[PDB]
Amino acid sequence: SIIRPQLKFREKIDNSNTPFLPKIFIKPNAQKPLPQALSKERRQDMFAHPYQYELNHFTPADAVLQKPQPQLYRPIEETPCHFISSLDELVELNEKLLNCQEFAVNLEHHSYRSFLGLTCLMQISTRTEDFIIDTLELRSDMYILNESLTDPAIVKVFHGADSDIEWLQKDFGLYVVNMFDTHQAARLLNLGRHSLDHLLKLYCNVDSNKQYQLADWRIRPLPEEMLSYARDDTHYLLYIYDKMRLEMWERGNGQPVQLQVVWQRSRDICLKKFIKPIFTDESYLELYRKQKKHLNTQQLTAFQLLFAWRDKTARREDESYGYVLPNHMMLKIAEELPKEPQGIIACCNPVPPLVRQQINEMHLLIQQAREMPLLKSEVAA
Ligand SMILES: [Mg+2]
Ligand SMILES: [Y+3]
Repeated sequence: SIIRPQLKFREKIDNSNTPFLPKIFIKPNAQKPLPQALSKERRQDMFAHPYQYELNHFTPADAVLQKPQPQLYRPIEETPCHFISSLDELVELNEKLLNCQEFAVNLEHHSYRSFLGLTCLMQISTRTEDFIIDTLELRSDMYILNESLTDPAIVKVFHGADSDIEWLQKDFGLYVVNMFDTHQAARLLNLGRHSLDHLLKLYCNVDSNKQYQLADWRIRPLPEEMLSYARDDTHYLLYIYDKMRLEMWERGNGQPVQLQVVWQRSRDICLKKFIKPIFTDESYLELYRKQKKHLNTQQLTAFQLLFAWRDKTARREDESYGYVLPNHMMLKIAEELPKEPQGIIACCNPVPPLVRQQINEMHLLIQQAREMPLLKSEVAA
């Protein structure tokens, strides 16, 4: 099996019901100083977006708003691939990046065995090279990339950056200033589809594999197939960035009007803030109470207790709700109200390890449920 990478982390991941406190402690490329409260030394708002001002007052430079001369992507077999997993190498990559006019970025994430989710890999492409950054190994040093990610002079290209922005801050306190989302461009041009696959075919006649879109990216070592899959998400992003700007340029008859909307739309995505998830048992009964609420006092109580048991276990063990106890099972167990512990198991096909490990604790809960008084209209009906 794969050993949880969280165990080798320097700082225990916090997924309590406390609001999210940005991890950034140093603010490169700043215009508005970082609140003293966030300084590494002490460890004017605080839960506010660290680059709120910089982004609000951000606009792309005229250099990028002019007629684009699309630079073809470098042949894949002629492009060097670098694996970065040490501060030294990360620090050197940031230097190269600080001399680029633009570069591409993408993140591989994992959520099945993690409560909040975990960024596992970060891919970056320049006009000449592809980089694969191991963000499990470099989790605590990733903040350094802020120097180039929040450098308004450099354009960061993403394809559909909504999640990446939230992951970048939630995991490494990283933020982005001056971004161009090709996904946003594709929408603004009203293209057939808006996915990266379409853009890769439409612009580079490249076929995209997807065997790994849902793979387990915590795996180490990462097999060549997965590295190839990972570099393909950024290897062609810069060219597409150019070709899409040419299109907006040719549709604007020669005006940077459609270009600026993309930069504007994209900067709004960079202003999105991460917010810890908050689930309630009320919601997990919408599709249920709206079809057949057979749930009596005893059953509803069992569901409440189980819902709570799952939330606490998931947070404590840093696992996703699905790993701990998927809904359909939690709901079935609440329906059957199994008298014996083995009866709870009979409802799990298969049986999730944490449900077997905590079977007695769960049993005592269902037992409480079975002791609840039934209303008159429930004993008879
Ligand atoms: Mg992506
Ligand atoms: Y409730």
